[PDB]
Parts: sequence; structure tokens; C-alpha cells
Amino acid sequence: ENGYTYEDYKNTAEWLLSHTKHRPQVAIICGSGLGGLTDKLTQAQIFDYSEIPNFPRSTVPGHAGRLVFGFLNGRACVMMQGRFHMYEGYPLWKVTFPVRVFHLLGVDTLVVTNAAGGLNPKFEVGDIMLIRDHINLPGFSGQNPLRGPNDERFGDRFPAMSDAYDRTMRQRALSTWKQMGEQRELQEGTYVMVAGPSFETVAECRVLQKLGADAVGMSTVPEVIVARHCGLRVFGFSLITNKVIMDYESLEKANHEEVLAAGKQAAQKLEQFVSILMASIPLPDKAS
Amino acid sequence: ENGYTYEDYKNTAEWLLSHTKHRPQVAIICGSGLGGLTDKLTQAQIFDYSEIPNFPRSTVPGHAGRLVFGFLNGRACVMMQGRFHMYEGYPLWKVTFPVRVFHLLGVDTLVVTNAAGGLNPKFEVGDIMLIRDHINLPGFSGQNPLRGPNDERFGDRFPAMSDAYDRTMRQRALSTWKQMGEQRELQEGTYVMVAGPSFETVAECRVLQKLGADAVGMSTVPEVIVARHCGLRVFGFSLITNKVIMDYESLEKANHEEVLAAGKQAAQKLEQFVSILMASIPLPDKAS
Amino acid sequence: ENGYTYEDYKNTAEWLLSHTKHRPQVAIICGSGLGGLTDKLTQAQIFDYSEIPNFPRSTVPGHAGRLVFGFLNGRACVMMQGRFHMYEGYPLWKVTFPVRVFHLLGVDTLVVTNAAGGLNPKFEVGDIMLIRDHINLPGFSGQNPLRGPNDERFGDRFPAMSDAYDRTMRQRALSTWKQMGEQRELQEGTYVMVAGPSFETVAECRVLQKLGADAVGMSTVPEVIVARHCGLRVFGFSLITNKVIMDYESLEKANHEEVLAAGKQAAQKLEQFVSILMASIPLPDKAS
Ligand SMILES: Nc1nc2c(ncn2[C@@H]2O[C@H](CO)C[C@H]2O)c(=O)[nH]1
Ligand SMILES: Nc1nc2c(ncn2[C@@H]2O[C@H](CO)C[C@H]2O)c(=O)[nH]1
Ligand SMILES: Nc1nc2c(ncn2[C@@H]2O[C@H](CO)C[C@H]2O)c(=O)[nH]1
Repeated sequence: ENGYTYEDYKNTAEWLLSHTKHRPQVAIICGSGLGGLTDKLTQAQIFDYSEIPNFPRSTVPGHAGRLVFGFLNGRACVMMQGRFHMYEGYPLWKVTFPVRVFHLLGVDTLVVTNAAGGLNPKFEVGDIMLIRDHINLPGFSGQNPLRGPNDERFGDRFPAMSDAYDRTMRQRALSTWKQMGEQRELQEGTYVMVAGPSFETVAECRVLQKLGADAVGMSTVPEVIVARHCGLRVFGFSLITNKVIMDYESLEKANHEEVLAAGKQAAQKLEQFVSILMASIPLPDKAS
Repeated sequence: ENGYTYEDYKNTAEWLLSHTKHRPQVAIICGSGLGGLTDKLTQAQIFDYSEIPNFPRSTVPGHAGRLVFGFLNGRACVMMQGRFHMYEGYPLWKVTFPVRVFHLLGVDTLVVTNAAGGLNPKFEVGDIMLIRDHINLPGFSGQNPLRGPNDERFGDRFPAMSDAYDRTMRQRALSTWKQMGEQRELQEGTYVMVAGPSFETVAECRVLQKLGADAVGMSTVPEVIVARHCGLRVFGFSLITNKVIMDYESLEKANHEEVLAAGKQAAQKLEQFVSILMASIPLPDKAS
Repeated sequence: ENGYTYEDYKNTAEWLLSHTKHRPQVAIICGSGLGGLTDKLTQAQIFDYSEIPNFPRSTVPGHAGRLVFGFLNGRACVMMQGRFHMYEGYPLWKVTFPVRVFHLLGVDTLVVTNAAGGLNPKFEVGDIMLIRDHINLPGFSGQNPLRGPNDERFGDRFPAMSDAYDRTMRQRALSTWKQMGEQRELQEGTYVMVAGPSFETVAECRVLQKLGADAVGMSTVPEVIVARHCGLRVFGFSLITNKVIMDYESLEKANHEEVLAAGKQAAQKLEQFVSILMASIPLPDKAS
């Protein structure tokens, strides 16, 4: 939708195909800090967005923004290190351009990760929250990636989202966590997207808690939306990098320029979590 | 406001006038599926949007999108078959362009219909919900049809909406329903507009229920807003085409590509409901 | 961010500097009706937006829209009479352009006033509500002034807002109110921004009350956001000009074209409130 035409996607995917011998099945999208997951791929083939045809280039930050094709624990992946966000200024049709390319590349599963602040008090920074559902606040106002004329070549005008985050994949991630003897249980909740780059205020934090969100972030939802729109199996998770402040006594103050949590404890715990899951993603071959 | 100037409206309305001998009093806007209401007009004069001067043409769908001037049960109408929506990509000033044209055509009443999913559990698919009020979610973020410099020739900078849906008309619709011996009572609630084309997720569904909405749709509100802004008496209703899924056990999944409900039971029940109401719309002549 | 470059701000501020001998410390932004506060400045030097370089000109209303440099109770001010709003059509980067200019002018404190309707029932029209916090509804959808690439020359990509409204300034405003023997206590609450020019509907009014807002307005928040983003000490207040209607029995109807409240009782009570506070704003010299 908008700005890009089917041809564009078709050309980016083809150029990609004719530039890598890897035919990816699973596309992983690395959220803030969770980028080194690319390091553990094998037969890795790296493309910086910039060199790829119709691919949105990353803003100012020339310290990342690449598409790494590889193999992770048996699965042929394609990892987008450094996602695009609304705050950077991108129209959602750009933010989610890669998700449609992945589809044309043959990807049938998209696992999206992100760093989210925590609204549910049981969460603790470092916790990993499996996304059971989302609340797409921007989409309410009209900030939806599917806006504009619908290309029946990708999907429906009115795709359903009640079933976004794969019920099976979630089942497995939970088990996989247990069979890792973790102690701190895999959390499960609802991720709420908020666009603006600034961080929540206590009042905002409280409306989000009342609305039913468990984690608040500034990404993922547009991708999940267009993935599901074109059929991709979606599974994703949030890394609780910080308890959002719900009291005026606050004292503490939200900081991103502290993308620690993610690179800290998480860095490993999560990238290994992701690897074993590759095993749990059904092979397009499977059968028995 | 924006994109169109007073002249534009003035010209479209005039060209219309000088192209139909009908001087409409009531303008009806047919929501999804509820379009055949046009079939029951008499002295019908059809104009496909396309042939009308500054009239937003419908997107891809070349299977409808027309303005039918006629007489319905004594009233001289003008029905817009196939409304415009945000999801199609239209700026709200286009979505609502026809409402201002209607005003310049002499229309003093606008009855808007739509197909809405149901958040209130007492509703049943097929139920007709009289709109007692709305929650304009997009307008909160800035997606308001009145945005931009205000033309005092149409109305106020800051029009009030506490009184949108005519209190009288509602009274009458209720009575009219009774004097039709219906059994299933005319429901009454608050319609919440959500823009994006995709359907709600369970979490989204739950925030809407908590927010106070009874039905959720993707239209009507911009029209009501600009109608009321220029003085039009507004009365409208929702056809509950589906109970939105509020549980994760879901199983069922929202489908539009099932615009059945509307064409089913509703098709008639509602178009006849609309006809008797023409009688209840006060004549610009009336007096006693 | 967007539309304007650092140079632009730098040039507007410089031209300003080289056109006034006043080096302002406190920048006050006058909300609807609260504009005559400019009248009480001394050594007043007036610039109508229009004559200032990259300064957004006011829309149609040629009956105000000026920047008045002066001295108020000892402090060297710069008052923006007539703020810019989203409803007028301005992109937030324009609405908030002056806030960045103020920063480059040397301003270290921004006090924003506005006229807000009241959702909390304890409030009474005429009441002054100190803003303890805000809920930036537009920013949720993406309507954030910081959107677009972040200029590290002004601030952070992800500034925090949990601490927006200065805790000290609030303490003082309260005391200052007491030492004015007012009787009707200075209220304190959360201001919720709503963009659209139209007024709330009862359902909308109720979701705002449920969301936790105390007052609803159509300004201030973008300014507070970019002020805080570039470090300005922010303190602001709402003048409850009208109890927003929370019942369907309504009868009454919201009117702006009744900017009375503000010019009435408030006109004075508030502008004198503002003057004594100048005394309470710490001098960039201070020390003991
Ligand atoms: N809105 C929001 N985004 C957060 C929070 N914690 C982490 N994030 C995420 O990290 C980046 C900002 O550091 C982008 C956003 O996806 C939070 O508390 N609130
Ligand atoms: N958002 C939303 N729109 C709905 C729903 N049911 C019917 N609709 C309405 O029908 C069309 C999509 O089929 C456009 C929208 O006005 C629903 O459950 N949710
Ligand atoms: N949304 C809203 N803005 C209000 C209200 N009362 C005052 N206002 C404020 O005054 C102007 C409209 O008259 C712009 C807005 O900042 C109110 O009840 N609702």
C-alpha cells in the first residue's frame, strides 16, 4: 500500500533472491539492543539496507541497519537488524516495506522482537514477555499500514487481527522456556504501541495500564499487521527493559540512552531462546 | 476545509442542481450492504460520483459509488450509495465533501447508516442500533474533518457535538419501530469510529468496550461532524453485522468478506424502517 | 524537527536578538483570552509574528498573533500572545517552532497557559488548575512534535516526560496562591490534549474522565513536549472556562464563541497570579 506498488516489492524481493543463495523461511526482526542475534547465524550473508533496491535507508544512524541472511539452528533465516519506527519519520508503508519483501522471498514466519517498558507490575526489567496480543493505538487514529487501496495480491481489504500472534508458536515458546530450566517464567501479555519518540508521562502510563496493556513500545505492531495481512505466521516478544513509572513520587526517570537491559542479561538469554525456537518452527516440508 | 474551497462546493452543488430537477431535503448515506435502499426511491435520478464535478471518485471498486436523487415515502431524497472511508486513503476533507454539497443543495437532514460490529453483548448480529452518540477516536489524534482554517460560511471554528444525533428524530425512530410490531427492540448506544481497515484484536475490542462504545465502525463520524458543523439535522443507525470477539478462546474470526448480515435480514427490515421515517422528518413547510 | 532545520531556528533567534535589546529569561505562552497579560509588561517591545523571519504566521485572524518582549515583575519576559493550534492546520513542528526559538534566545523557563474545559466535577468555571501532568492523546497516534530525525543540538531522541511540569515551580505557585488570600484553592490536575476543533461529545467527555484527565484542551502539550526536550523548565496552568457536559440530559451546549470566562473573572486574577510568580522563578544568577 501507498508509495510502493506491487512491482516495487516484487523487484526488491527478486533482486534479493538473485543476490543470495539463501531462500529464507523465517524472518526475524531484531528490536532495540537485541541485534547481535545476527552474530549467531551461520553461512551469514549481510546486505546493508542501502544497497538493496527499494529498501528504506536508516536515518542518521550509520552505526547499523542491515539485512542478514543465514541459518540459525537449522532454519534458513533473514534477520533485519535495526527496524524502522514511526518516530524516525517513516510513513508506516515504509516501516513495513520489509515485511512484504519477506513474504515475496518465501518467508512464512515472522518473529518480531522489541524492547518494551513494563506497565504490568509483575514484570521485572529483564523479563521476556511473549506477545499474546496488541493494542494498536496509532491504527485507531488512522495510522495503519494497510491504509490506502488494498492489493488483493497480498491480502484482504479488511484482514482480521484477533488471531495475530500464533497460538501454536506461543504454546511452544512456553515449553521451550521450561526446557531451558529458567526459574524466571516467560511472561505473557498485551503490547501497546505508542508512536511518538518521547517517553510516557505518569498519566499516560496510567491510561495504558487501565487500557489493558502489559508492555508499551514504539514498534512491532505495524509489522505484525502487514505480516498477518499477507498470511505470515507471526510470533514475537518484548524484553521488559524498564518498569514505566506509575507514581508521581517517581524520582527515577525513563531513559533509552540506557539500552543496557537489552545488551545486559537479555543479550544472551534471549538470543539462545530464539535459536531453540527455530527447531519449533514447522518446516514447510514437515509431514509427520 | 482543506483541499476544497467554498467555490468548489458551491460549483458541485450548482452543477448538481442544474442537472436534476429534484431539490433534496433529506440526504441518506448508505453504509456497507445497506445500499439497495436506493432501489426503493421513485422518480430516481442516478449520478455516478465520477460524472459529478469535484466529487471524490470511488477507489478501485467500479461496482458502485453513485448519488441517487429521488423521492422516498413522500420526502425528496438524495442517497449516496457507497460512502468514502479513511481506510481507502481519502483525507477526511474528501470523505465528507458530499456532506457539504448536500447542505448547499438544501438538505436539512442527514441520516447516516453503517454496518458496525457489536461490543455491547446485549446486541445480536442483525440488531439495529440507533446512534445516541459517538466517540471520535481519530479526531482525538487530529483526524478531524474540520481541521484547517474554518469557513464561517459553513459554520463555527469550534462547533459543539454534545447534541449531534437529533434528540427528536431518535424519539420518533423508537416509536416508528414499535408501530411496526418488531419484537426485537431498536437498540440504542454509542458508536466508536476506528479508522484502520484491519479488524479489532481482542485487546482492542476490550479497550473499546471499556471506553464506553456499543458498536465500532470505520465511518459515519466524519460525516456527522461536518453535517452538524453546517447545521444539518443528523440521525443515523448502525446495523450490528457481527459480535466483535472479546475472548481469547475466540475460535471465530472477524470477516467483512461476509457482508451478509447487511444484505440478509437487514436488507429489508432496515430499508422499510428508513421509509416510514421519511414521514417523521419534519417538512421544511410543516406548520401545525 | 521536520520542515525547519537548526539553521532556521538559529536565524530566527538571532534576528530576534539583533532586534530587541531584551534577552528574555522566561517565555510565557498566553492561552485563549489570557492574552492581555502582555498589557502589564514594562519596556514592552512588540513584534507581530509576520515580521519575524521563519515565524509561522497566524491563520485568518488578523486580530492578534504577536511576540511581546518585556519585563514583568522583575523578570525579563517574552510573551507569545496567541498560540498556534493543531486545529488551525499547522503541523506540530510549526505549532512548537517558537518554543525552540525561545530556547535559542536564552529562555530557561516556559510557562504555558490555556483555557480548558473541566472534566473533574470539583472544578468550577473560573477555577485555575495547575498542570501537574498531561496525557498527550495525539502523540499516541504519532502526532508528536519530536517526530522525525532528532537533532542532538536541541536534545535527545527519546526525551522523558514523567518530569515535565516542574515540581518546584508547582510548589511555589501553590504557596503564592495562599499568600494572595484567595479562598478558592488553586486546583491541580492532568490536562488532556484533544486536537480536533470541534468540542467533545458526552461519550467522548466520559472516556476522557475515565482516562484520568481533569481538564481537556487543544493545546499546550506539543509546546511542553519540545520545551522539555530542549531542557526548558516548564510550568503551566489551565483556566477552567467551562464544565464539559457529562450527561445526556445536557441541555447546555459547549461554546467557545463565549471566550468570556477567560476575559471575565480570570483576566485579572490570573494575570496578577502570573506576575507574583515571576518573583518565584529562580534567577539564572540567584546563588543564596
Ligand atoms: N514508549 C516506550 N517505548 C519504550 C520503553 N522502553 C523501551 N521502549 C522502546 O525502546 C526504544 C526507546 O528506548 C523504542 C521503544 O520501542 C518505554 O518505557 N516506553
Ligand atoms: N472496525 C470494525 N468495522 C466493522 C466491524 N463490523 C463491520 N464493520 C464495518 O464494515 C466494514 C468492514 O467490513 C467497514 C466498517 O465500517 C467490526 O467488527 N469492526
Ligand atoms: N477540547 C476542548 N477545548 C476547550 C474546552 N474549553 C476550552 N477549550 C479551549 O478553548 C478553545 C476552544 O474554545 C481551544 C481549546 O484549547 C473544552 O471544553 N474542550
